[PDB]
Formats: sequence, C-alpha cells, structure tokens
Amino acid sequence: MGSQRFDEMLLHLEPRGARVPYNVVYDQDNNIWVASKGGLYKFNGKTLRTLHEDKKFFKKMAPFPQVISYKDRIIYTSAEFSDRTTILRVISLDGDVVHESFIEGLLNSMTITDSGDMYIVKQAEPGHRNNFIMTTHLDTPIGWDVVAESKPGEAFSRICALDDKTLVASINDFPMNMFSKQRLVFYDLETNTETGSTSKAGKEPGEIFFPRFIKKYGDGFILNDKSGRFSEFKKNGEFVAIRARIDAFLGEGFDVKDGEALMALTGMVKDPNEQLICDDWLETIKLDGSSWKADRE
Repeated sequence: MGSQRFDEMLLHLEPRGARVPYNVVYDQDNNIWVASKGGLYKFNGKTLRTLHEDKKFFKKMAPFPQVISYKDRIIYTSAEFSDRTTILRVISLDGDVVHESFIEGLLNSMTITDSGDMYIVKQAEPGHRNNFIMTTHLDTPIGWDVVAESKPGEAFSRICALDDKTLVASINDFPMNMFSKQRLVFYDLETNTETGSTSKAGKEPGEIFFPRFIKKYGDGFILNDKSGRFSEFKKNGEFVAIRARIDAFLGEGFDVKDGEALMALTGMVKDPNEQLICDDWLETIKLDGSSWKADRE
C-alpha cells in the first residue's frame, strides 16, 4: 500500500462528498462528472470547483452507479443497496431532469452506442447465479429486452459498445474468487450472437484480472482491472499493450482524453501519520506505459 496521493491527485473527492467513486466521464464541454456512492457530481474541467450535485448517503448506496456522456446529455444511475431498485436519469448538462425511470435490480455496467442503443449488465437476482445483458433505446428508455444470459456458474461483469453492432463483455466465474476463471466475449448486436472470446485470468500481458471498466479506444478498447494494469485490445480481442499501471485495488472507472486516462480511485492508503484511511480521488495517468512504480524512483 502507498501513501495518500495529495501531490499526484487531480481532485480530492472525499471532502466534496463523492465517497466511493465508481465511474467518471468528460462531457462535451470537457467538464467532469463522477458517479459515486455519495451521489453524482459535476466539476469544472479547468478549476475543478463543484458545479452540480445529486447527493446520496453513501452508506446506503449500491456499488457501480453509472455515468455516461451522450451528445449533449448525461445518463446516470443510482441504487439504494437494500431496495435493489436502480434509478435511471437523463439530464441536461445543467442538471435538468429530462427523463427518469426505475429498473428492477442492481447494475454492474452500462454502455451506449453512437446510435443510442443502451446496454446494461443486470446483477444476478438473489437465489440465481446467471445474469443478463439487457437493452433498450434512449428514445424510449423503458421496456428492457434480453440480449444475453450468462452460462451457469458465469456472470457478465462489464460491457462496452465498440460500434453500433458490436459489444464486448468481461466474464468471471460466479461465485467469484481470486483464482476464478475469466475471459472476454464479443457480441453481434444485430442478432445478439457471440462472435468471439479471448483472454483469460492472470496478470501477464494479454490476461485480465477482474476488469473495472472497458473504454472504447479507436476501433478497439482499453480496460483496467484490479491489478492496476491498463490493457489495450483490438476490436477482435487481440491484445495490444499494457498502456499504464497503477497500484492494485484502487481503480474503478475511468475516461480517456488526449492520450491520458482520468481515473476514479478509492481504497486504502496511508495518511500523513501512517494511519490507514479509505480515500477517494481523481488522478490522471498517461497511456504511454507510465506506471506508479516508475514514478516512485
């Protein structure tokens, strides 16, 4: 474990109320939006001052609230953990609610195609093991339809739309443990058919160790995972490169701009008096092979 990263961080989220951040995006004005257990926050991209809040009490909230930038709108979710109802909102960039709806269950991931088709990973229902990728269109953002059910003992974890007709999903064995099998699978969205599957569990190049988020990058994608590694892949799943590496277990969602990842980070670090604390922050890293290890020396 490392020291609290006051010198390196872009934005200290814990004092702003954005406790346990899970996802972060740039909007079309390059302002920053964070989805956290403490709610949804908008920050000015230049000054980092708070511009808008939809605050929540972080101890009651489910993990993996989502935030997606889509044209001139923000799409975001929250759920109270014990209720297992997800609130889906579409807002203007100034925070005006233009759509609200409710989804039975909890989510792990959400993505949207350029043409506006939304895809979610529904968490497995209590007493079930399999889970589901569902879809509906932003035009009428209700009436979710099944695109795929996981195979028994497996679960979808994260998804990413690679184009209007293509999606990638990460999979792990369910129930999941630190030695659990993992892979990436690819779907054809015109017909909801699996077209490929690559990778496997591990921390060697080309292997995945529990992806936190999958970002579209060129025609392919970059994902991070619990080992701290950012791994780039082609559209067909061919491994390309380790683009960066941070400490393990801190990173959740991230966005990419100008060859740099904007990271949501939360987890254990050592405060100035060597005390263990759970901190929340944003931090950028260049996707040129940079690493927190190297930065150290």
